[PDB]
Amino acid sequence: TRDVTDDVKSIVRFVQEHSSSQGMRNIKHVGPSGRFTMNMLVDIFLGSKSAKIQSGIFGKGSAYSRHNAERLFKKLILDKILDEDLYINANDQAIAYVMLGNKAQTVLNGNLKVDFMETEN
Repeated sequence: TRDVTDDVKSIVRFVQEHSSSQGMRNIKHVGPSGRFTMNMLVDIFLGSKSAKIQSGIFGKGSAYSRHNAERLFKKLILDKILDEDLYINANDQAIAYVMLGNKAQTVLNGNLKVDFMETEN
């Protein structure tokens, strides 16, 4: 039903912004520790107040039910727009964190439109 292209474009723009300090000579890289879990991305999006970041896309998710906002990211991974790798921390825990998939650049070029099915329950 509902077309979510502009939202995904911004989610993608956003995820990539928090990957480096783009600009100054040393384009130094973030993560794995500074990368987001899907859940932290949901929280941020749904302008939660446990959100790690509270700028960029913080407001944007306010018309989505948590359940849906979830399903949207699940989709964005599936669709290879966003992807997720594992990180192992010092206490030997495996944490799945998000990053762009080979499809992210596509959506940023108007070339893919993203549509979403709003689910109840």
